[PDB]
Amino acid sequence: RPTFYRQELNKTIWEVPERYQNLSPVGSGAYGSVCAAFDTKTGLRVAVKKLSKPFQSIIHAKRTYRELRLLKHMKHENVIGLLDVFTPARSLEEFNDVYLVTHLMGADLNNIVQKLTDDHVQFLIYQILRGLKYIHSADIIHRDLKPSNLAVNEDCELKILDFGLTDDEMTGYVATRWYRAPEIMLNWMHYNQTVDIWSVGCIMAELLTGRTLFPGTDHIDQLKLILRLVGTPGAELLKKISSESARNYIQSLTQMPKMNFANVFIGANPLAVDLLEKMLVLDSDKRITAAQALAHAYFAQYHDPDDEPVADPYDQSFESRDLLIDEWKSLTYDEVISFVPPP
Ligand SMILES: Fc1ccccc1Oc1ccc2c(-c3ccccc3Cl)[nH]nc2c1
Repeated sequence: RPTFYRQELNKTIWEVPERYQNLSPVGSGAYGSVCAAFDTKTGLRVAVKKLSKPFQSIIHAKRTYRELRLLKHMKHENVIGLLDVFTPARSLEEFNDVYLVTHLMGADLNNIVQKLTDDHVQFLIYQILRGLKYIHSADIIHRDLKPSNLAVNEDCELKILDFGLTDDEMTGYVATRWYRAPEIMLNWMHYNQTVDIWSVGCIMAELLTGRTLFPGTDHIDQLKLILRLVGTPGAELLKKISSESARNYIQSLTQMPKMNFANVFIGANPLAVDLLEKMLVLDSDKRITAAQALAHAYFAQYHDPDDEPVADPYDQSFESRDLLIDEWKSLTYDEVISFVPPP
């Protein structure tokens, strides 16, 4: 057990091992209770997240467990993983705080991008897909990929944040919804991991043009923006919309053909255009996968199939489990105590 020291920061008492020095709040509120710090043990600038009231309810205790499990599994250059996890508690009895440690990045993709060069788009999208291939290989879905949870350092090296984890914040003219695949935005069906490929398409388009692809003013306005670009669904896809209510609304819409992406993305690399066409497909069954996308000619200067690793299997059976607060807490505690730092 290291020696811990106390400090008041984000209106709360942070108790961290001595190795972590110069703690300073970052993005006040945006990422939660997060401090930047210097890790004297590794020489890395780190981000430390203190979990807010982790075992307050069953739902909170389970998502604390969920976040720790997810962060513990991810070991990839392009995915946020866990450098360290600690609690000041000496036993399960006094266990009530969880601190997570990962790399400190420079900024997010939002406050860095306006229309980029094709070479920068290539590199940035390649890294997203490299990390996504890894995530998807573990049968994990990100679900909420957007520029604000893609973090970049000064070398343009990229890591994905917030993978696998309210109605009001999805309402209106909001970036929280602009990158969502239509089938998840309107709950058409049980969705696959290519909801994340849709998001990549939206992100890639924005890097290339400097403009939000589908900046809808609400769910419906956004759907119309989407269907204008990609066309209205045919009979084949309509069958796959198990939501009879959602299916019925779609059929009320005036049919529209898919637009010419070369006339939408004027001046862009024809290989970029082709890839966008394969990512931004209405039917999720027919979207390109991350592994397929990495082999696309657009990424010829970066692609290396021996340097695009996959993940170990990820047991998420706990998701189907109904446990008590103290049971989720004990499982969380086991995971903290059993943590082994990377080499
Ligand atoms: F603090 C964290 C610990 C473990 C997992 C995730 C955590 O959340 C963040 C939140 C923001 C982070 C940043 C960051 C730092 C400055 C500007 C933007 C960003 Cl995304 N670098 N690393 C981060 C990690």
